[PDB]
Amino acid sequence: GVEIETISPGDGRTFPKKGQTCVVHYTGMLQNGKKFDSSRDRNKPFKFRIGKQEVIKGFEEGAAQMSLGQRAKLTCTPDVAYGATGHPGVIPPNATLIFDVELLNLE
Ligand SMILES: CO[C@H]1C[C@@H]2CC[C@@H](C)[C@@](O)(O2)C(=O)C(=O)N2CCCC[C@H]2C(=O)O[C@H]([C@H](C)C[C@@H]2CC[C@@H](O)[C@H](OC)C2)CC(=O)[C@H](C)/C=C(\C)[C@@H](O)[C@@H](OC)C(=O)[C@H](C)C[C@H](C)/C=C/C=C/C=C/1C
Repeated sequence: GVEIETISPGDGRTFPKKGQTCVVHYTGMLQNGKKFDSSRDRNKPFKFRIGKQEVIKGFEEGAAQMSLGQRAKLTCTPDVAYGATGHPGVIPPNATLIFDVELLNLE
């Protein structure tokens, strides 16, 4: 599943609600591998709708349990990421992914 290790605490009370749009900054990295993406490196926050299955389960489940302003390291096992299939040319099969995520705003 997804494990959370807080980097910076949030307000501890404002969590993503159904339908809301999460505004996040993230950096993705293969466990014991290379970084493959960074919204911070291109200075451009990433947005996605909660509960609309727009992003892998682990990323959404991680964000869903974070409060406004919180930043955390998410460790996602393959079953809540890209599984046995992986992501063509970027994420190999059975890859555990590490995501440094910061919940910047809720829209
Ligand atoms: C160049 O950058 C890519 C993102 C890259 C691709 C490669 C991966 C390593 C990665 O580097 O992101 C990455 O770090 C990553 O794994 N991410 C992105 C951050 C959130 C977590 C994860 C993810 O779920 O990606 C996503 C993963 C790859 C695919 C999804 C996984 C969950 C599953 O339920 C979905 O349906 C099967 C598909 C990519 C996204 O976050 C983008 C935003 C979303 C989608 C494509 C789908 O939700 C789609 O559904 C039709 C939509 O509703 C969108 C809005 C429609 C419009 C036209 C498409 C825009 C495409 C934008 C693509 C972007 C910015």
